[PDB]
Amino acid sequence: RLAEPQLREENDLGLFGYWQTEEYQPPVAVDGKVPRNEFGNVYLFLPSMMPIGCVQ
Repeated sequence: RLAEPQLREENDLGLFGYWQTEEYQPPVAVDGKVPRNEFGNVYLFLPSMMPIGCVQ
């Protein structure tokens, strides 16, 4: 928004309701590789989000 003033008032954040979301499914490591997000990391806000077969 600072770089482009036209986007200052643009609503670029999307909000989803409860009915639009399903239960989270833990990932499973493949070929001994830890699953990664789009940034190449793993989100571990909760222990249930830990990949199956992986230990912290």
